[PDB]
Amino acid sequence: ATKSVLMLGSGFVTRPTLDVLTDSGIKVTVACRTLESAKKLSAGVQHSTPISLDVNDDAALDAEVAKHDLVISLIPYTFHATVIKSAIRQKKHVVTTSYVSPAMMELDQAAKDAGITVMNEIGLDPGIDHLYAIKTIEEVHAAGGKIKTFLSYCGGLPAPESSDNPLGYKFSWSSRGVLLALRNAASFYKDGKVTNVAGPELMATAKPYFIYPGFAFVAYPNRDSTPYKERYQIPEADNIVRGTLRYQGFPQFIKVLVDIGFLSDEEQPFLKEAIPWKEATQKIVKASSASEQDIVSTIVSNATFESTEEQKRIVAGLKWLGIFSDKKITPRGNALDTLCATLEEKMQFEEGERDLVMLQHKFEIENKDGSRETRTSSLCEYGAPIGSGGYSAMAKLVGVPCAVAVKFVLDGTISDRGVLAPMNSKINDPLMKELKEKYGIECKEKVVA
Amino acid sequence: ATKSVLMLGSGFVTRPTLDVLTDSGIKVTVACRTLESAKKLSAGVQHSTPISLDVNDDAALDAEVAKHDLVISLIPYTFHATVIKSAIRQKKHVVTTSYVSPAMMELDQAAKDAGITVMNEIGLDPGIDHLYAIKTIEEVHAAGGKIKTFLSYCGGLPAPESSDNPLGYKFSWSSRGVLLALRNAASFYKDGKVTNVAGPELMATAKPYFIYPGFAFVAYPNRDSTPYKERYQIPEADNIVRGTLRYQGFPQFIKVLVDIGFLSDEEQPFLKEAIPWKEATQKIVKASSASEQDIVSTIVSNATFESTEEQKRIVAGLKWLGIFSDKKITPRGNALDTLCATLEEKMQFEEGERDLVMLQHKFEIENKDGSRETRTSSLCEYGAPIGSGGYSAMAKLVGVPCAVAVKFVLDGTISDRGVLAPMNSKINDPLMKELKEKYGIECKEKVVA
Repeated sequence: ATKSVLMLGSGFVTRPTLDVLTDSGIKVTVACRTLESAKKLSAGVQHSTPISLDVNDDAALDAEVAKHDLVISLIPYTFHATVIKSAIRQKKHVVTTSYVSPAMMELDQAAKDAGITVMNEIGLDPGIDHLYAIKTIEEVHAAGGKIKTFLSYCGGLPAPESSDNPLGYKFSWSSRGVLLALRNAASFYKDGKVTNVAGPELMATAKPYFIYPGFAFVAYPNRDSTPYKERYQIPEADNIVRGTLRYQGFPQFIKVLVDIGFLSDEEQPFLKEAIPWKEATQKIVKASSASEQDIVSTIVSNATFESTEEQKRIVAGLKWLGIFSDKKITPRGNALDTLCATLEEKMQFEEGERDLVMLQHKFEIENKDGSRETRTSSLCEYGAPIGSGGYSAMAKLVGVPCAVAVKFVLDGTISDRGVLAPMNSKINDPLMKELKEKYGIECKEKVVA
Repeated sequence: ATKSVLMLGSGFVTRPTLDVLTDSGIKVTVACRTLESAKKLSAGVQHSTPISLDVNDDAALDAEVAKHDLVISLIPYTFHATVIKSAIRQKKHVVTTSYVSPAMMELDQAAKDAGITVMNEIGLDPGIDHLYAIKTIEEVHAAGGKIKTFLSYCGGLPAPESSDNPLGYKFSWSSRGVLLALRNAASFYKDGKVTNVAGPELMATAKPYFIYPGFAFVAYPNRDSTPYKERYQIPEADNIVRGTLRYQGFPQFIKVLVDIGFLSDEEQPFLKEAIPWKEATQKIVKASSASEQDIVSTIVSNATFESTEEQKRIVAGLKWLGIFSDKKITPRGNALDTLCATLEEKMQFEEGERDLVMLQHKFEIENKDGSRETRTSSLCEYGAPIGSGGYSAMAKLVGVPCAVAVKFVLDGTISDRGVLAPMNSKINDPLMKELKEKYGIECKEKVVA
């Protein structure tokens, strides 16, 4: 009479999802590579069963999956992910917050044959963003209007009062990919044409993006948004971009890091020994001395700055990280990874601080009668203060939608089998309704000249 | 030692002051221009007594003043001389949150002869700012250092999430003054000399002012900061500026109002009769057709825009205000006063919204050993949401410091007689200690060196 769920926990997002599931009368068994991790992550909630589990272990996982009705994976989905394949073998349902990839799509037919539902892209982004993007588009098309440009930007940042560090950004994991994904390429629709931008300019396109007077945001496009002309069914749109929001100064600092060779993951002989940052930076930057003046002069000769005041701030930001000091580096074989070890240590959310999620869609509309209007769909939320025991906005907006999904797959509200994403009113309406009415999670629409 | 206070109330900042004093066992008589408003403030507040009082009536005032130990004048700075003259005849203490004007200083001797303490400039700014400015200045001088430059900016604004209006600003009183600020002159110290900026070009001065990556602030100097070379006793400072903070876009919207004449003072006949905005604006902008198409193309022809993008945002803002609509106005004589009317109505804190106080001092220091460093002292606070029973940040930061000062003048912690201000450690240290330990109110210091 009671459905149980296997949750492949992953940091923050775990608590919220667990709380929603356990409160709906669902048995949840929180799995983490460490038992203590799962216990401290499942304390305070009824019907919770923590256990140790290695997901990288086929038999171990495959065996646990059969013990429950559905598998939730909050772990960033990789090409090497047994999770879904295992659910197919066990004829068990799945819910992930990951993007549907071609690799994942190949498993569609076998998932259907197995009669299981694999619901993905239902966190914050992808997730809540799809729901509201499609909602507006359907409303517009129904009124005979046209979506001329579709823009969508989302940022998981620290609240402004907690953004005081060089990147105006706080980390909770491997900045490994956070930084890596900063020099990637991007494709999107502009002026009705598939425009592309190579990494060597991505941060150069990261320009100020106005939303509210109080915030200082910048925006850059995602990997590729072109697929959305079809996925969101907007053939008439000349501009289509799904991107990311960061605070002012983020791009410029990252760009300087790139320009001086700090984002290179190219293994270095000297970066696998606890040497002084001072010496490591000298080598990475290729200066002639480990002197701060020599390092700075070298950095200035290989970087670009918009102003002297900013150059001073960026250089000050680097010094603050300690890369000009004698403090030993924590070895990681390459520049990128060695720097991340320090970034992660110097830029974590500290007790009492708050994160912030800012999501906003922008639609340039051409009405039936020929009128033009710009509509926005926004979601701005602060997380509970670190240490207060609440949820960070990020953990809430990813974990709740995901938990709702699980519930809808368990009670049949979502019955389409196979590999899904929230791309049609049949799946989306139930999701938006429950998120708005029961949890207050929603995007607010507004019109502009 | 049971005591009573006469509080000439004036609004929002009145509550925190009343709560604190009464929670401390002090009896407070709340006097307003109307017994009605007085009763609303004292409603349910223990030890509070509402009354109606005419401050402009020497006899009535002397009569009430005599019945208590100290009078708090929270009404406009204009009645302060009047209030202090009464306090001198009755030999009662006084406390205000206003700047010591010439008129108040002239009563310095008389106040001392009557044996009374007249404590002023003890709210947020003037107030908390003085305390932390002087605190750092004194610590530097004591260590042998020098204050090469002193910068201080303060802003009482809407929280970023609640800033989505044409000015990124919320009014709680007359809008006139906030709109004119950008047309006043300013005087300050820059590179060792008195520098004056005439009102005509104070506008071009409201440039972006970096504090934290998350915020988009602009700043402009106060009417005159030069006296602070003396008041803060920093003869060695080449740069001295005390100013105001607003959000991005505030200057640009004000400039368009200037360029089109909506800030005009000239008493026109058309604007004293309740006519539709459509006509009022075309009259003020001197446009042909009183329809958007023509009123808009006119404004665009007499105003400048930093970009077509900002142009669309500003025009939409003017439209959102309704100055292009059919609904009648609130005729107050001329454009400025008439426009203010609508701003009052359209831009105020509404349920769920919260304000923000951002205060930051910046010090460029030259230590005893010659090394140079930069130090900031910061206070960043959000008010309680409009709806809950909490105080806004402005109210708390103004009212609490005021109450602490009142208590101190009553129990003798502050015994200096005459017209005072928080200008030395004798007064400030106690104020600072109490505000920090009991209320958590303090500016956090940091070294951007």
